Amino acid sequence: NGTSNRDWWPNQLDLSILHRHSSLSDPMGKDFNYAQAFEKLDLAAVKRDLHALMTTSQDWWPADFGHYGGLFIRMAWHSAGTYRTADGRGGAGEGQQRFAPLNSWPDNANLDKARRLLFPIKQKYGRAISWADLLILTGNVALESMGFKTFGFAGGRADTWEPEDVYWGSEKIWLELSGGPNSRYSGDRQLENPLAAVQMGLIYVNPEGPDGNPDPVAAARDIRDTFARMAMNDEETVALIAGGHTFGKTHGAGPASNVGAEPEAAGIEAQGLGWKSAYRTGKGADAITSGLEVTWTTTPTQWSHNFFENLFGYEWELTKSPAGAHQWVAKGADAVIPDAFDPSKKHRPTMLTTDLSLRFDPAYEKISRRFHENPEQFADAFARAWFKLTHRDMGPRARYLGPEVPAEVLLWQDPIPAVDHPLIDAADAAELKAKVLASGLTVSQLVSTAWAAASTFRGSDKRGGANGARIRLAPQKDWEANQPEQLAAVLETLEAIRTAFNGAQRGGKQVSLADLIVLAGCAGVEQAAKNAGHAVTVPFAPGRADASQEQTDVESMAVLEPVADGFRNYLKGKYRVPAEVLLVDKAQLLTLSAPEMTVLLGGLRVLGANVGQSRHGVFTAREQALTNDFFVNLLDMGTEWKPTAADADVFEGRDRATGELKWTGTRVDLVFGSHSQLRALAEVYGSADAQEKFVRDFVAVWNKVMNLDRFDLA
Amino acid sequence: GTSNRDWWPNQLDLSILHRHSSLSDPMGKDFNYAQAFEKLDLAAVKRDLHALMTTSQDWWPADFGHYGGLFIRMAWHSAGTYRTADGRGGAGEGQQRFAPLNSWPDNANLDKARRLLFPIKQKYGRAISWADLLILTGNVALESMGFKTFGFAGGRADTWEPEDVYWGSEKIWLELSGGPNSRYSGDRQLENPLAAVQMGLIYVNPEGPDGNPDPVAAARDIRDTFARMAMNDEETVALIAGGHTFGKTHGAGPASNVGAEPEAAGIEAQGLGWKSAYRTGKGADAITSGLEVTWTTTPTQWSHNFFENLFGYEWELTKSPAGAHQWVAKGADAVIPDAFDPSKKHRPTMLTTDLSLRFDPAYEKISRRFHENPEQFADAFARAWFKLTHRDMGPRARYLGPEVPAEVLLWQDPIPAVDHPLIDAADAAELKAKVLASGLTVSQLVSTAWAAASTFRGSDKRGGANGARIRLAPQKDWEANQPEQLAAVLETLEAIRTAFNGAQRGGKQVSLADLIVLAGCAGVEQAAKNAGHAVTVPFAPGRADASQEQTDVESMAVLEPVADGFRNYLKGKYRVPAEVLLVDKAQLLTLSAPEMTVLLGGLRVLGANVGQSRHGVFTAREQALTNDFFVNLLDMGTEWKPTAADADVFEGRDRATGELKWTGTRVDLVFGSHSQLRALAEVYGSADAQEKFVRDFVAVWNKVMNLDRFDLA
Ligand code: HEM
Ligand code: HEM
Ligand SMILES: NNC(=O)c1ccncc1
Ligand SMILES: [Cl-]
Ligand SMILES: [Cl-]
Ligand code: NA
Ligand code: NA
Repeated sequence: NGTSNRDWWPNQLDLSILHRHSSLSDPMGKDFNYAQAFEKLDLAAVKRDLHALMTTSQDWWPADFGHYGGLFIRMAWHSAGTYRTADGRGGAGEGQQRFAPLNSWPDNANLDKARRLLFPIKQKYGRAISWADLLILTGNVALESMGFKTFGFAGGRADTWEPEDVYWGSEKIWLELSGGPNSRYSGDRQLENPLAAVQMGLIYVNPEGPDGNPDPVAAARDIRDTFARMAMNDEETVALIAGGHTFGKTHGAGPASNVGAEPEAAGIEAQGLGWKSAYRTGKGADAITSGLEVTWTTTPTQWSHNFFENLFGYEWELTKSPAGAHQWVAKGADAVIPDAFDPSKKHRPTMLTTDLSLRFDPAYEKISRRFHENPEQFADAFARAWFKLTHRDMGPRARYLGPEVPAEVLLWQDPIPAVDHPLIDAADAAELKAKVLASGLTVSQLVSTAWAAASTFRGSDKRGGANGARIRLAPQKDWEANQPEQLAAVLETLEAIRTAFNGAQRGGKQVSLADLIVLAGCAGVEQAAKNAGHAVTVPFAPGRADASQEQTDVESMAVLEPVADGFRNYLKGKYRVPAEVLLVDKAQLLTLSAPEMTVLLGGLRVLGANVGQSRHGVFTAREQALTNDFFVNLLDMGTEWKPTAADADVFEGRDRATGELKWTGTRVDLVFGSHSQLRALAEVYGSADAQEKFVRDFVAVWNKVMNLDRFDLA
Repeated sequence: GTSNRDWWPNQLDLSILHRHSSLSDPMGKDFNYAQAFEKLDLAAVKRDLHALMTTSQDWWPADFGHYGGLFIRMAWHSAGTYRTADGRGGAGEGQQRFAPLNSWPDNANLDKARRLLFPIKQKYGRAISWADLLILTGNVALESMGFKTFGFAGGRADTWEPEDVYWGSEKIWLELSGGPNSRYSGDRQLENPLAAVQMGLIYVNPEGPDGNPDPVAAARDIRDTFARMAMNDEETVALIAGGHTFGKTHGAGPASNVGAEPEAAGIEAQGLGWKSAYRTGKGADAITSGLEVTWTTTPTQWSHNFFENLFGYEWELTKSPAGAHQWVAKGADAVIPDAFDPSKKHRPTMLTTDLSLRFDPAYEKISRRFHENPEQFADAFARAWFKLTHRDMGPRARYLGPEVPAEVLLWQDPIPAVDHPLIDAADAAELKAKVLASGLTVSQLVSTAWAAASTFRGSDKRGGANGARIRLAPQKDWEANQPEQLAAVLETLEAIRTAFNGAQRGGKQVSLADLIVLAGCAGVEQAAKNAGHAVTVPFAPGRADASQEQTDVESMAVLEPVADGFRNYLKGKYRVPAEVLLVDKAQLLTLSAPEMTVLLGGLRVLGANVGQSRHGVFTAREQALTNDFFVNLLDMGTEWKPTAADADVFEGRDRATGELKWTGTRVDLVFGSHSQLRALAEVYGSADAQEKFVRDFVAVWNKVMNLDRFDLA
């Protein structure tokens, strides 16, 4: 009820997304290092306790079949299942299921119970196992307990301490069907990027069918699209759904109107739980979670091949659960499926609409039949897919901790070869920077190429960055933002330098192209500082390696293309989201604060890093010199700015007294003179005492970006 | 995009505790603004500001060729958002340059005033904060026009994001009272903590209450709002008449000409707003308030013409060119200069709220005294201007520069100078042992030191343990302080003090303020020992004891804790939920969410609750410093339900037997409910956390004890 700045100005940009996750909200000390904690955990001990928990039923949420394994597999699947390849946001890697909004999503109903069941284990091991690792490890132990051998497990997901700022959609009603005022669909059922779910508060798709219509073929279209938006192909998708639905059951014993407030809405006495139900005992046999009432197999607590036997072995009739939801029952079947609580009851086989998709979509049916005929193929596929699902956002294999990490390198990990030769030392770095500057490559070309290589990193899923030298490979070499023709010329010169240096060495010392691109960028920044009269050495850390084309999945790389990069004043097309919002989004992915974003952008503009050598925001008469000119000129009140008649998103800056044109700029350039918080930062850097501070802060942020993916040095 | 606040609009907001991280600050971690300021050539800055006064810019031409009135309004408004209820607002953080205050309707065209000052800010850089520059500029404006100010102190460090302040619940700018989110109830009772009559005003409406042009009624709103800003009748009259000696209002055409406020304006406006389509949009055509008044015959020179005109004319109700109600002198000649045309003159004019100074009977007495004795007027105005502009700066030890007034003012809650050697580490150890041998308990010691130190609030830097004001009126008799228990503790400590000071040589002595804090430190050490942990709690001497004569009792009243969740105390029944009031108190204390959480769970097991209430005392070893609050709060074997007698008190029963185990309030149980607070509770309730909990508790306790220690900056 107190009115806030977001109430008064709801379309203004939000910078607090860049300053979340401060050391203020973190209870652990500054020096806490979770990897080091984890590495001394007795992982086998934790696994024993998790095995014991499986069948330790608690009366406040009694275990179906006497075994929590299905509930825990669903919990871990949902932890990972929020992931979107568009921006890398979501996934299991930050344990965000325990914070709002995900703790209270309708699709996460009763997973508050699942997490609560794990607190005694959490408490016993304390800081040595994060919630984020614990949720995945529990799902793995559930599978092992029920007879499925997993492909492996890595720890190293540090806990976080507040909610992430993620765009989950614009709907203001949970579960709203398509076509409303804030619809996430347009056109021929085109889901808006970056979303990867069909309704607000769902993980991927609606189990009754698209917008509730129980058509398995149409549902399969939604399955395919959302799963692809979560990095899964058809084979992985079938394996995951059929694999998962080998276990456990759904819950829909009575009408959904019996279920009360989600956790964030519940009373303080609920002590963090939600969805309290007035139906009968509210739990156990009477539980209501989705509103469906399906049990897939004849042994829901044991790995089996019964899913596909049932799917293909019966014909299916449409029916309704006790809550009124659409679901399917096997025609003419006997009552062969066990009841979760009463040994004297058995049930006919049942399926969701979206399970039927696996049989009635023609591409899925071929895979399903293969898995039915070849169950060893199904098991192997499901094990690989479960590992990928649960590790997709963990980043390079260098982050993976503990004794159960799979040795097999997987293409989806964007793998980087091991380095098996001496690295360049400081004298060698100095020799190579001189050679780069004697080649004729310009500051603009050197800065632009390193920026292009390093700025693909995003902290949301720890993909991208300059390691691997993938800028030389498809598809990065051909991205428009990367200036393919310019890039090719710089890479040819750098590869000739490299060849010359490597051919002159002894021992096995060599420099990778990945390291040379970054070092060359560093030489450009040093040259730019010299051009401005400043003596600056830029730090450089060797050790990057070059990945091959065959180690580079081109379709998976596509999502890393910068379609909006304000740091290079680039926008690939016209978007509904304003460019300055896209700039803050990119800064968040790069892990930048607002001051770092500000310094970086103003430096890049005067170094010539704009795509196409655009003059928009180039507020200097000494381009390729590292100065604070961007800020001093942007803040000059002798210039008046107006949008152009040709293009409302480009602005002309004229002398206020004469009308003479002095500059042009975009929304990304001018926001720094408009937003009250951004302008306060620009004033610091545009003050007469600030040139050396600007240069030193620029070098620090430049080095930060160059090192974002260097978990080999963590 | 839909946010958590959208889905759950009533859920508690912890992000207010985590502002001002080193993430959002452009200056290095090691920047110290006092060190930069102390080397500023303040005289040179003032010479540049003096020259700016009469250097008109054509994008916002100077009225009368002089920006001094604009800048005095700018500085008044920077200071004028201050509220004594919570200390929030004021000029001390330079928040006029951030949302929402940069876009309040009462701050219209002060974007232009701040813009005029950027060349000077640019020249001097980090050596002068925006916060200090806005105030300095108002002083130089006054001095340039012939008024002697009382002084100036630097030291307001800049901030880098908006403050989270409750300004009201209205959703429309300037909404008149009586709407669905009215800030008035009863017989025109303004809701605490608010200190303005309408959302987006500084104090009152210049046309009269809700627009009704009755000076007598307006005076009641003036008196109420200004008292809520720490000003009495003399100060109020001096300030309004002082201010309105200078400059003019702006209302040349209809207000529908004036476009979006700065936070709403297009990107091309480059941080300015209120662009006007009326004629030239500026200068002679300017529209700010919509009133068109010029008070004196010399708007660029200090005078006593405000009161000569107020009392020398009778007044007629009239309307400005924008349609606002205002007053014009009956029968008068055209003696007031025009701001741009030297061939035009105007009749004297006044606002409804100016006329309050004559038609309220108490104001009229003061106004007539100042009219007859303009030297009294000048002195009252200079003192009130200093107070206004420094009220949120904190102890005088924060005051920087060569123009600091030597006079000590009662409103500063002054602390006497220390003129003797301080106790050393071995002395402190001796005194801690003497305190523990006296028979004072852990609960008594912790509760007394908490009581003394936790009056601090970082909003205006008032309060804290320095001064030993806990022994004086009114603190000694506040209910939350447990007056009879407190008196017993204080008598025991004063006997220890007397014994130790009587045994010394060389003039060494310990103040009661330091011994209160040290005794609390001994209690926390003892509690740790009771748990099996040997720890030393840090302690820094150098507090002094203030006298009763040096303590304004009425000004102290706003520091009374009516809600202190750290002592499970709520003085009465409020509309705002107790958990929200806990977060508000944590923000005032400058605590993060982790610090709040540790501190509360420790206080509960040390016996710090008012009245020895058992609510939240989730331990069987009270007075031992353990993490038992968290381990017991998180025990899923306990089921919690509100009591039938009181919905805000909960019983914790064994889930299997029904046996009563504990009771708690909303402040206790929020740590088990709120998803971010429960995550913190889980860290401190884990089996590996004993050592960490003790360490973190001692660190936040020491932070609280030192909040007012600017003598150690
Ligand atoms: C098209 C994709 C999917 C849909 C629409 C879907 C739908 C559902 C629904 C409606 C439930 C019932 C929740 C309740 O009422 O308790 C559920 C349960 C479950 N799902 Fe899925 N699912 C999908 C994919 C997955 C995947 C990929 C996994 C894991 C690999 C998985 C594993 C499980 C398990 C184990 C259960 C049983 C939970 C219990 O025993 O408590 N599902 N699924
Ligand atoms: C009851 C309290 C007060 C009310 C209702 C009030 C009202 C106003 C209004 C409506 C304006 C015209 C804004 C514009 O259209 O440009 C203004 C101007 C001004 N006020 Fe006040 N005021 C109050 C107190 C003060 C105080 C305490 C001071 C300072 C000590 C101050 C100093 C000024 C000055 C110098 C101007 C002239 C600005 C210029 O020349 O641009 N006022 N006042
Ligand atoms: N929403 N979460 C992210 O965007 C992110 C998380 C961690 N580092 C960079 C970005
Ligand atoms: Cl996320
Ligand atoms: Cl404030
Ligand atoms: Na992610
Ligand atoms: Na304040």
